[PDB]
Amino acid sequence: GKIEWVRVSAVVHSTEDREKVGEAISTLFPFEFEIAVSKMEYLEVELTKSSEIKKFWKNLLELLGEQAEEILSTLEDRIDEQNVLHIRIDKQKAYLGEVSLTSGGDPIAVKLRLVTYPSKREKVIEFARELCT
Amino acid sequence: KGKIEWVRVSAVVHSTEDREKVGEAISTLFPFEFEIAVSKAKGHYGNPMEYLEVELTKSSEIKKFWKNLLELLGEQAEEILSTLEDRIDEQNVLHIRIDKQKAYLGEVSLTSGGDPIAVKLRLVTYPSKREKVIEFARELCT
Amino acid sequence: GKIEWVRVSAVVHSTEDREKVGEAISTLFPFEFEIAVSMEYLEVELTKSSEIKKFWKNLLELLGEQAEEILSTLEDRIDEQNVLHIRIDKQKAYLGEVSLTSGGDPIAVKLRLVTYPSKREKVIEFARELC
Amino acid sequence: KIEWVRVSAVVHSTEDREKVGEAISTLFPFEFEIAVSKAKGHYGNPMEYLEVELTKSSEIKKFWKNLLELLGEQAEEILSTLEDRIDEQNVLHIRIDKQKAYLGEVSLTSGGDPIAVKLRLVTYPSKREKVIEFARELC
Repeated sequence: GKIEWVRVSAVVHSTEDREKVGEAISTLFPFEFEIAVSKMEYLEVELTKSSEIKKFWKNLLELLGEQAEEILSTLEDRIDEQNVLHIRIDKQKAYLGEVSLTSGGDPIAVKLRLVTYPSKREKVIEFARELCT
Repeated sequence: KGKIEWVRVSAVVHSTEDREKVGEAISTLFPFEFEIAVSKAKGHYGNPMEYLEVELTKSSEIKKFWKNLLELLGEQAEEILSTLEDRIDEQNVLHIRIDKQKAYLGEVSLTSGGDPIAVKLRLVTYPSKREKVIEFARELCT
Repeated sequence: GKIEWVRVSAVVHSTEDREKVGEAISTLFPFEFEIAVSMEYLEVELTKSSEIKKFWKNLLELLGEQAEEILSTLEDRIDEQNVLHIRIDKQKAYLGEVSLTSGGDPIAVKLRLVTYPSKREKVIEFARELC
Repeated sequence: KIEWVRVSAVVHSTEDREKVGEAISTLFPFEFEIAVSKAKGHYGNPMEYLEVELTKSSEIKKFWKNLLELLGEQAEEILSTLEDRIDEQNVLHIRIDKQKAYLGEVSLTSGGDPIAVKLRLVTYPSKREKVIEFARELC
């Protein structure tokens, strides 16, 4: 299958500095991207060019390191009924340049749309196994 | 691509007005059963006002309702299309006001009049961009 | 100088309750009167000087301070056939208050003035009759 | 009381900043200053920002009264939506039609390029309904 798209987002609170929440986000990009600011506001990034998607991903696994193995263990609970694989990153650490997973409720959300032929949960789960490695 | 998070349909009832008569001009816009919240407050001047709002939050209704509205409105939907940029505010809400009177008589007509039936529709897209938004709204005019 | 007549008209849109419209018109009649039903219009006309006189009195009474505003603009309110115009808040009227309104849905109140002859000069003077 | 009043507007590459400023004039019954700057538009294009700030209740109150006056029966539309025009920073938003403003007329606008008119609403007991009701007061 393939990765239809990649969506990265985060939330900015009243006591939070937007530029800072965006700096935390730029930590997940090895190339230029664009952030969309909306209104408590949202910072939203998207990836459609397969090149960038493919390049973003390989880079994310590289920066995750050993944590890339913990995704695998959870692929089943991470992928939803719309075949979107969800990966929660630590906002604060990312700000500090570090890429790490988090179970917290205010993470930098990374979402990937998976497409298999056809979209069979057993296929998507496997495409992701191969993917996270 | 995107969705209409919600839909709000409202009108005002003046001292000389009949709630039931108005509630009817409201229903002209609906092809299915619906509720109607009723608030009260002092109008622009000091006159006691009555507010009537109908909000659709079930995708189901939203879409059937929007298909209908477009159905009824018909040939004016092209005007909605050429004037999109002046109907959608910076909060991504699409605004459509109908002639309250012609409505009472089951006729949907866009109006610039001072006392119409306001129809807002929140449109949401990813990313949330004026661009992605206007593109979506332009689609809604199926 | 006399008031030939006095007629008070109002309108009722599809969404309006014709009765509530009329209960707002009666706010200016200190006596019996009938409504001529012609959206639809509602009219009333006074021909007896008594009523025409009772109407004008009670009118300025209710307007109060506002009676001075009219007193300001006669040349304008007075039309060609020496007919004087007063439009008032239909909404406040229904509540029981007379207020001139620039609004676009008033309760029009006009009355023809008659001078001898109806010279636009002496007519305006008679119009300023206010006290 | 009303903390501050700020009237801003945007200028696109193909627009005349003089014309845009004139349209802002339509809103003032007294002399004012326009503070220029740079920005991005809804489509990400290089824009010029024009803002006017009022702090003196003198000018403030005079402004609001006039504004309300010019608006006329249109203020009924504001009141029926009062909640939305109010953000969590307690600012009252009244969005004015730029083009009509330029043609010297004051009207509301539902589009995405108005002449923004914001108001910092302050209630001694400072709450949601506190300001929301205070808004009504300005009628």
